Amino acid sequence: DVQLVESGGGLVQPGGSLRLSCVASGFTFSRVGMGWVRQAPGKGLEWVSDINASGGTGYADSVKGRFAISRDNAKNTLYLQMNRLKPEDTAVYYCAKMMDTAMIEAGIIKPAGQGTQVTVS
Repeated sequence: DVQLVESGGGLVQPGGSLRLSCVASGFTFSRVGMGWVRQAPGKGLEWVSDINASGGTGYADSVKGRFAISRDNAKNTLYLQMNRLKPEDTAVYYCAKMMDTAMIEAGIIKPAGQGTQVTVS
């Protein structure tokens, strides 16, 4: 099977915390740069965070210092630790290969997975 499968969303209060996961299947995970994007109501898809195969990371300006991306290669799993959550973070979050993120933002392709919903209210 070839899939990206997100879980871990939920409904938290402002200031709260969630950890999202994505389990990847169908390819050698450790050598691929992975990331997260999100889609807020009425908006397009937008980058959240990247982690390259070497463990270098990047974050959208609006989440820096609050979110932390990590990966467990032995479990084919990507994580996004969300702390200090804000109402503006409400969105469906999706996992992607890093090389797919710009095409997803542009609407050229869609996320592979069904995503997971985060509501901050």
